[PDB]
Amino acid sequence: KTVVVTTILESPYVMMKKNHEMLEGNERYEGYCVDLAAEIAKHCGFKYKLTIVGDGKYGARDADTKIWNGMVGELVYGKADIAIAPLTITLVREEVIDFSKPFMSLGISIMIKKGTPIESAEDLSKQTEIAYGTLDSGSTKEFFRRSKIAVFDKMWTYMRSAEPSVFVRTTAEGVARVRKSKGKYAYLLESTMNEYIEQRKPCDTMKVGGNLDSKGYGIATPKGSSLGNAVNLAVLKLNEQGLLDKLKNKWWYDKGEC
Ligand SMILES: Cc1onc(O)c1C[C@H](N)C(=O)O
Ligand SMILES: [Zn+2]
Repeated sequence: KTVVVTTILESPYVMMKKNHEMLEGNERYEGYCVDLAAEIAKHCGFKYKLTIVGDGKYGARDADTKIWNGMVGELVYGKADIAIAPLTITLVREEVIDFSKPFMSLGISIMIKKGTPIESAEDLSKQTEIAYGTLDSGSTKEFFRRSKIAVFDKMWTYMRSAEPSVFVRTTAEGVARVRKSKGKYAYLLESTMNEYIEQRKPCDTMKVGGNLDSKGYGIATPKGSSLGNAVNLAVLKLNEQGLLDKLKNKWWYDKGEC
């Protein structure tokens, strides 16, 4: 009956409202994905319940365990009916779950502390004083692990062996590390997140260089779900009406602190 939506606490997609302890259910959250979930549900005609993914991950398959974690896992093992989050459409994920056409276009980018002498991925690969890493259990880490292009392969070789670990559990952890490391740590994350953080106080970070790739976020459902068709049509309809652009402007720039 009520559609269980799995999502992740990642600003500005899903965040706890200031007054959340005094609110119930869906009303406890706010953000781009909260606004989008309400719209997808209206257009598809279903009631839903937002739930935060238990392990706080996007989703990756464990080598040997072979078990999918994160939001992807919630869909794969039937714990959730749909995932509405900044979840990247990738080949390994699409082999186990279905994705709508993209609701947001983005690419991996570099985040630096203002003043850091780095202008590109090539710059990072060619040096060692400035450490750099990515988020764990996601599409960004897999991009570097599977890349056959020289610069990225060199970056992966360094990242996989760096000590202490250059990988972080959450985006907020990556941003804090950039902010606290005096220019000695750069963070590789999706352009969407980079652009968002660039507009938040203390306004000390910035996106440098172009995107390393081009991809998109999709609304995900278990393979063969009855919801897939309507959800994809809803995403296409909402993008064409300008809603997705209005939502990005609202959560990224209208509320910008810089
Ligand atoms: C958001 C975000 O920003 N940088 C990232 O790697 C991610 C996670 C990425 N969207 C995923 O699906 O794994
Ligand atoms: Zn609508």
